[PDB]
Amino acid sequence: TKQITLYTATFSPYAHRVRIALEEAGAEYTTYDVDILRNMPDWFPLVNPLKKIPAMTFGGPEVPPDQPSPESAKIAESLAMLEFIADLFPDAKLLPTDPVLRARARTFMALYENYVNGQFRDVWFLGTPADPLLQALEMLQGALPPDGGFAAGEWSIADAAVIPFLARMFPYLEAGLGLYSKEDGVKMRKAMASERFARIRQYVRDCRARPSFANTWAGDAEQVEAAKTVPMLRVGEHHHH
Amino acid sequence: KQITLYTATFSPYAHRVRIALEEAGAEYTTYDVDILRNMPDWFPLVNPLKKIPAMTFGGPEVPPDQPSPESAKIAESLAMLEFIADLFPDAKLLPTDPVLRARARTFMALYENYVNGQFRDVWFLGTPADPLLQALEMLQGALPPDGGFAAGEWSIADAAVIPFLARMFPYLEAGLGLYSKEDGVKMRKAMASERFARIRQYVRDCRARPSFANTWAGDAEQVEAAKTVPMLRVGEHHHH
Ligand SMILES: [Ca+2]
Ligand SMILES: [Ru+3]
Repeated sequence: TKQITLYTATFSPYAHRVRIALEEAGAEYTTYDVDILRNMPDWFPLVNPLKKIPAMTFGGPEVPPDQPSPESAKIAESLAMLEFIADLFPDAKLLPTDPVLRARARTFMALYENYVNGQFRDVWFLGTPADPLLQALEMLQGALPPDGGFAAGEWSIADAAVIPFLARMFPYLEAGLGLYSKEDGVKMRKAMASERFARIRQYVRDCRARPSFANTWAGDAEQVEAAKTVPMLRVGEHHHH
Repeated sequence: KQITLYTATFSPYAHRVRIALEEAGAEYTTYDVDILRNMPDWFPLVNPLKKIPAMTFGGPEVPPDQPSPESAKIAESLAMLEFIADLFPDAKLLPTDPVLRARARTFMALYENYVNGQFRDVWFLGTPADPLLQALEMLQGALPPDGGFAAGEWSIADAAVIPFLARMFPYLEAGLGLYSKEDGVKMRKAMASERFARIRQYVRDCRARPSFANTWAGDAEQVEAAKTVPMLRVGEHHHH
């Protein structure tokens, strides 16, 4: 019955991970928006000294989110939060019970974190070449079960970890958001619509169809608008190679 | 079910998993792979990513250089750590309390997300050491200040991190890595200063456990194995 408060921002795929998991858990929780990139509140380092979103408080006396209590546990890092929610709500089966299937989930999260996430960041924020991102996405696609289903078969926190980024890619590309070149925008849009990426399109549709996604997504147009507020997405700048 | 870990002495990522297997009291086989200079043509059958460590689980007992298509192939060292914890619950490789478990997962993410890349920049590119020392101070601050491991009791979080911290000191003393002598001196002084007393206690506490002693070749031996790593460019240093 200990309280959960998630500090969030609409643009953030990392916060989105945790909202998805909390929905799948059936948890009671509070969200509180934080303008982390333009106007961080003076109290925010009390809930996350790293000064990043998401931040989570757990337990302690019930207080307004902008008056955080010293008594609540302060939990940082979205993948730690995903495992925490699985630990708190074992009856929700947010991970498999079989160790090998659980490892498929953990491996999928590590493949995304270690080989895809940095490519999304670099292509979008630095305009680095798109081909290494497409290669890493093909690798990640290859880890999915071939016939359908989610990363570990049944839905798990591995799918909460990955869908926020994949689901943003398609509308961001269509809206021309990102510092990559025109040439690489075309390349990416064609690749992601090609037979090469049919399996990951099915995966994105299957994850997006769940209520946990519908109830935590502002809508494509609204997410695009939130992304336009991000200082690092400098409108009118592109990098070419 | 059998466990085989494909390993290499120089590798801190493989080292993570050896430590956890020792703490679990698991029965397992290790098999060295010259992954950076002479990868066997069968190795992509155990890990298509072509990285160490690799792990097979179950299947028929076969020699490690003839892996079975029937064994489960597990990739990524942190996934292996959580796997071992799931396989050996009586070994208590994670806390049982959710908040203490989250401390362990957070500590692992802090290392992966903030510290490892700084070690890579400094050792492989010779970029300035100050951001690395800053990141190490942050990680140090996540430890319980008065003593203990990352989550209190020992856990896989400490398996995840000690291979990298333990290599830092003898690599610095050997001058191995692309950083300049000037930054080498600076790092050695900083890591001996009261600024970093807490992380020195942490390294001592982790190194003192049998799981470290039994998976460490010795400082001089580990330095010699690291000199075989192409990206450490033995004899080479970048300046300013
Ligand atoms: Ca496959
Ligand atoms: Ru390496």
